[PDB]
Amino acid sequence: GAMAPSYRVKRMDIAKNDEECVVNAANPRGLPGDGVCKAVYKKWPESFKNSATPVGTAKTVMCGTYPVIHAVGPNFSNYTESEGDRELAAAYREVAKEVTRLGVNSVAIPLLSTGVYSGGKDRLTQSLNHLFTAMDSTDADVVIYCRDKEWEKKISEAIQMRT
Ligand SMILES: COCC(=O)Nc1ccc(O)cc1
Ligand SMILES: [Cl-]
Ligand SMILES: [Cl-]
Ligand SMILES: [Cl-]
Repeated sequence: GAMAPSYRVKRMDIAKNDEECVVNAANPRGLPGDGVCKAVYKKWPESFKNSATPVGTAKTVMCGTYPVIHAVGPNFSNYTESEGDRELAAAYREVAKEVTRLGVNSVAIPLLSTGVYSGGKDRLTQSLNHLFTAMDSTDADVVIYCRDKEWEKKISEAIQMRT
């Protein structure tokens, strides 16, 4: 575990992370995809061998010794708000199981279902609160990656508001 487990947020490409493992915002079919998934595919393409996994689950594939945790958030275009909310919470619980199993002291994590799986809605708070619900019982340092300047501010505020 980390001596004093923390949450941080950085606004940059998660492919450039400084953590012991990464969470991919994956699709269920293990395809290169778009956004974070495409960045992950470019950086760690070896980790897409048999990475397909259902919605609401996480599947870890090693790129060398570097773990890539493929977490499949729901596409809110396809799910009802109720069912999508349940699957989004479930994907994060599976990330927390994998982070724990791996014994890492840090993890880089994007906000699941906030980009092209958002169904055109702002899901920062929904996705971040499911992240916290799952990750709060873990002792890894968590570094959340985002690209938008206003999202960085809002994630940073949410982290600071609970310290
Ligand atoms: C069951 O754990 C498998 C594993 O490889 N874990 C791991 C631990 C630390 C690290 O920095 C990278 C990976
Ligand atoms: Cl960058
Ligand atoms: Cl997304
Ligand atoms: Cl963002």
